[PDB]
Amino acid sequence: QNARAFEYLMTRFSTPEEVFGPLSERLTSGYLPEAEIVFLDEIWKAGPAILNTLLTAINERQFRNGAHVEKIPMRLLVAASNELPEADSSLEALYDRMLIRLWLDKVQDKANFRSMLTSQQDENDNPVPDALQVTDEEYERWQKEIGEITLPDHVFELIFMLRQQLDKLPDAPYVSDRRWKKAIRLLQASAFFSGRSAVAPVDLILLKDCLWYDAQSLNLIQQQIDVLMTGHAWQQQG
Amino acid sequence: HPHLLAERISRLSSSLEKGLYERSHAIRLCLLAALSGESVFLLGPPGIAKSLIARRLKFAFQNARAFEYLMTRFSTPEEVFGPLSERLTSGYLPEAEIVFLDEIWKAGPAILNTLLTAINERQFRNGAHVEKIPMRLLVAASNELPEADSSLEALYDRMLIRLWLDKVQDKANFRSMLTSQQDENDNPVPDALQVTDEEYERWQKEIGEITLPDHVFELIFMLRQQLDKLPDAPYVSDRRWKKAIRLLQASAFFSGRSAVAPVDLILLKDCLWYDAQSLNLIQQQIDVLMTGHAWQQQGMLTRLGAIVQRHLQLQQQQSDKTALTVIRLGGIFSRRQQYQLPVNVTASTLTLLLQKPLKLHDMEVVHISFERSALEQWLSKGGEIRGKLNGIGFAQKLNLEVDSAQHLVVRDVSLQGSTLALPGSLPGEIKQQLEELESDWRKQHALFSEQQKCLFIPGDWLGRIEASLQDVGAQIRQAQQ
Ligand SMILES: Nc1ncnc2c1ncn2[C@@H]1O[C@H](COP(=O)(O)OP(=O)(O)O)[C@@H](O)[C@H]1O
Repeated sequence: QNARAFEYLMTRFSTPEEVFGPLSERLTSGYLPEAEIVFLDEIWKAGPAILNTLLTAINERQFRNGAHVEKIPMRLLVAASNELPEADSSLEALYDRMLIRLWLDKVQDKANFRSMLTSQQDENDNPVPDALQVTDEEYERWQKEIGEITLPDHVFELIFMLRQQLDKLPDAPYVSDRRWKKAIRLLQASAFFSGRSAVAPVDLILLKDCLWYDAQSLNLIQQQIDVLMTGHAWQQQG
Repeated sequence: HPHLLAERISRLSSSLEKGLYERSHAIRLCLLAALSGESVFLLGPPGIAKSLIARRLKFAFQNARAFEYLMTRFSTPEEVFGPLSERLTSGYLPEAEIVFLDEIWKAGPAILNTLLTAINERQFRNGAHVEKIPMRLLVAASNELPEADSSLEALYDRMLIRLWLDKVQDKANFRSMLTSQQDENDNPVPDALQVTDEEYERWQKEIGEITLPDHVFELIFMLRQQLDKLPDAPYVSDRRWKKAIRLLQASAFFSGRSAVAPVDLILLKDCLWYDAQSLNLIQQQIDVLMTGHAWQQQGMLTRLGAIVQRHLQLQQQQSDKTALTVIRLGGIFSRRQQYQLPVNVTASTLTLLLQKPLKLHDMEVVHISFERSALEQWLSKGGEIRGKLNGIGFAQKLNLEVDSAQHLVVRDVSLQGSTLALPGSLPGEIKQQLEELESDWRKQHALFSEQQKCLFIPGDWLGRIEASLQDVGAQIRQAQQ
């Protein structure tokens, strides 16, 4: 009911004044410090000062607005690109902090391409009804009830086992401790909006887009989880 | 008054630990360096809680500011110390207290040049006049190591504490860590445990007033000469030895002490090494020093040997009263058997006395000491005996055989006879000198049983110190039996 958009393209010669609003103390009228859902395309080529300001707006939800600081009501942070960053660069600090790594691709099915090729639905209207939109009061209350989800003993036996399996495989990517803590908030939120009070074992499917980092480790993460979900989840291989 | 200071620090570090498991060695080391004006370095993979410790120690004070910046390959000094108009340093580093600099091994050339003047002088140039920086804690984290021939080594050699963090390994400490409800942006430190600005300026002057005992200097100078003789040991500059004293004097200040304690030398395990190769060498030399010359472990070993030498000297003169005799079992059996003293020696290493001394291994000997759990091997399997001499050295090969009268005749290079015997089952001269050395062990043990409550000491080091003190005490109680 109170969301704003911000579609910006990061270039090799971009300046922080053209992103967070130019100063006069900074004219942040509809940009990022007061926005909710911002879009950043081609993030792997911005300036050095642009990436440094984005790290403080994630762990603290604040911004250095000259003298006094202020909070940022950022609810969703999305970023898209095409290529991959270097192996020894400063751009890996933001990639290791992002949770979900969606892997989109072009369409392949023929039945779903007929209506998609000739679609009359507008992409700038409001297809969401006014009765299905949440208010600002319900958002602040839901941020606290997610952490109250209990962790069953059977769920912990699969998280610790998957961590030890990737450590023994040399070709498996390294997963930091921050990724394991942030992934629980995603699984607990999935069972919260599904009519459950505890962490469901089926929620481990979403971990296929939170462990890999390149195209080489994409076929390894989706393979170990497929065996885990069809082996030790509901005691398949057991 | 000094005794109540150690209790206030123990309650301050307890609230800082809430939220970060298996990180007690990293928070306690940053708290002591912040109250003494020292730096700290962290190394490890990105994602092992390296930036939160810089934002957590600021809540333990009353006027602290945070500064989390990431140094890049194209970073400029104007974006770190504030742009100029004379420089707008509103909330950056010249007026901050605890700053955080991640990936410091890739900044610009002018960035590192300004960080060197803000450490030795605590100042920063600003066009014309200069000003002081109220910096209290300097932390820097990264991932890899710099080059061997580069300009980045000027800052690494100046940092004192080199923390070695790593990912979690324990399973019990990972359950509550995986699902933690503690916020990382609140104020878990109470208002009563936060020091003021007046108490900080007063503590910085009382650290230098800590006296240096004469026994403590014997351990620092010995460690410096030991690392110089080892080619694989890392080089330690003279600046590191001077800056390490401020860390040890600050540990005893917040622990209820007025002098430098020998137990404070444990913190030197993270202030000498520089890479992963020298990490296992520094922790090995200190472990031997703390269990050898700290509380006079080996110092009493060279003194107890002189008492045993004087005691065995008066016992070998009257060894003609009772000698050694091995049985000659036969009846219905082949070769006879050979053994040693029974319950008369209740130890794994028994001693033997000889009458006529000989020259074995181009040296004189007054008593032959064998192993109780190893002498039966040669006496049953046969071959060549392996025993030490004078209670020292390795198991040398001697020329021992069986005599017609069952006597351990130790032969040499001249085919000379030497019948071994046993000491008698305590003179007044030996007992008087033994009580003087035994009383010294109780004085050294009483010091460890009073200062072990230091919060800035890891728990795994107390197991090796207690095992080293009981080993010396178990040997001094053998001669008095
Ligand atoms: N070993 C750990 N134990 C507990 N919490 C951790 C650990 N590692 C990371 N975290 C949590 O992850 C969050 C972000 O950590 P971060 O600053 O990214 O670490 P780093 O600076 O090492 O990358 C912190 O709030 C911290 O609570």
